[PDB]
Amino acid sequence: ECSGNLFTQRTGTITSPDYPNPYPKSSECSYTIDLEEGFMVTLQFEDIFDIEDHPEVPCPYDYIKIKAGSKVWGPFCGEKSPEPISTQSHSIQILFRSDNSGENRGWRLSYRA
Ligand SMILES: [Ca+2]
Repeated sequence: ECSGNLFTQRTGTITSPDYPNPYPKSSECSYTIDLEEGFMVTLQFEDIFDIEDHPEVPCPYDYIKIKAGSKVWGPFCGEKSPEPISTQSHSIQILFRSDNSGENRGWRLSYRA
């Protein structure tokens, strides 16, 4: 269970469950950053980024996705750390899902506004 996290503080670090040890199978995590309008969240991935991938199909197993307003970043998977995100928004949703197999260390991000 890792759904429904709500953060109203302007700074923080968020990680996949158990990071940097492997995240659970069948994860459905969600984290919402809810700040006053006018604040603009910037997000950066840190340290090891390792989400299961596939050689031909883009992120079919596990992935992180970020939404703010109408804008969507990702899904992201694999070993490459996504580029930093300037969301231009005060209300961000970070979603992570995993399937029922594999072994990958997950992700770490920090945010500021
Ligand atoms: Ca997996």
